[PDB]
Amino acid sequence: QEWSREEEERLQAIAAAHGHLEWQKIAEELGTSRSAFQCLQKFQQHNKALKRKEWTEEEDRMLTQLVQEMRVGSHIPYRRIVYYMEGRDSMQLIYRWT
DNA sequence: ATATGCTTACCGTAACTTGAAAGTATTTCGATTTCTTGGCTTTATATATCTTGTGGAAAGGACGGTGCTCGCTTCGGC
Repeated sequence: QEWSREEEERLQAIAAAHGHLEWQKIAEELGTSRSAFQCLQKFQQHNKALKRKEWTEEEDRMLTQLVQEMRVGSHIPYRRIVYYMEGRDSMQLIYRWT
């Protein structure tokens, strides 16, 4: 069975109280009868730390270097930017050249 | 001399969009299975008759260390 949007709060609370070291004990103390890998995916999907914030200037240098080094025609491989630049997903990163 | 007036660069998530990797049903090629006939094995006295294959004969060609001292021959003597 899927979640009911009521266990992620206690999950992140226990993860912050323990230090995000061992997710197995966290899942066992949470009492969901599910594997740690099955709940960690939804935890990271509901987490906000995976995203980014207002754009700086020093990262523009790296983006321009990566473009001038591995861009082809009118297509830009933003997946390479996701691989190199941490924090940027594939959805909202394309705006960096839109 | 400055705040709200409207105007627009842009960093908040979202879905219907183009096409390559990955799971799914389907008929076709080929390999497998199952039928068919028919001889294998016993017997029966019959017995035909003509050839086959043999066999003990005839008869052949085929290959089956070192003195040591009698005596044998050949010249060879005067």
